[PDB]
Amino acid sequence: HHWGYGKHNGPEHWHKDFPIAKGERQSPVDIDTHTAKYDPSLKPLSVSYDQATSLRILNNGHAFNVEFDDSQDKAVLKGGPLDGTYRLIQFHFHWGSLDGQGSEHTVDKKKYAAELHLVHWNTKYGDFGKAVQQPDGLAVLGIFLKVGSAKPGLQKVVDVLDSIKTKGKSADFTNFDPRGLLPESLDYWTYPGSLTTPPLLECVTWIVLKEPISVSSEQVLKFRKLNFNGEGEPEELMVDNWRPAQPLKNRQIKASFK
Ligand SMILES: Cn1sc(=O)c2cc(S(N)(=O)=O)ccc21
Ligand SMILES: [Zn+2]
Repeated sequence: HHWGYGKHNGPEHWHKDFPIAKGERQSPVDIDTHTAKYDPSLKPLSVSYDQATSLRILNNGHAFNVEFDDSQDKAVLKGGPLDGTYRLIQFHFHWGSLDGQGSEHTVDKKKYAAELHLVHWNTKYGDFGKAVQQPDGLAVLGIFLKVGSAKPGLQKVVDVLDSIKTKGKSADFTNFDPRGLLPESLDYWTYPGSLTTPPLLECVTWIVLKEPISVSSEQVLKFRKLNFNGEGEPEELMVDNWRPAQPLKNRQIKASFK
């Protein structure tokens, strides 16, 4: 049947319906800190989330997304390795079934408990659907989560999970400020990649931050209580919704720090 993270439809099977799975700029990848090149011509990142407007939280069967109003330049990302402005459309996570796995990208082979992806699309393309047809159409900001102290800004997200337990369920989620999900430092690694789930479009400039955020065990735990399945179907916990690291190939991971 269709893709998932199961034994019979997981990442190793994706290439059959989506041949781009074995492409040249596939994500995620392993970030080798010692092999990454320090680039001083990289400008700092500019995250402007002060006018961010969250509208809804949804369980799409693969993860839960928090969508934002992208009808205007409310929550934008610019600078760094980017040209022009990028609108935040939505954010989601990738987590594991154990605290030692869940992230997609790895640092020196190290996996984190989960990984946050704040998806943005280039405004010079008018809409998201047009941006996913360009090599510089998207910019995803990736943040790692490690278990430790609880992250206050994440709790509002965690409390709403009960109402979007099964595939297809959604719920109003207004007034969520994405700024409480940012680590103190904006140091990052940048490289050209792609979406990590089908259709696996190589339209992404990946911006992975060096500094991870801490989330309590109890917070990550509630993520694992979500279901892949729709209501009325056999229960399949939403765990391990992460894709293995892919071959870097003819690519270079640049760093904005040394
Ligand atoms: C189908 N859509 S819409 C969107 O914003 C998005 C993002 C990613 S990710 N895990 O590579 O960021 C994967 C798929 C996807
Ligand atoms: Zn993702």
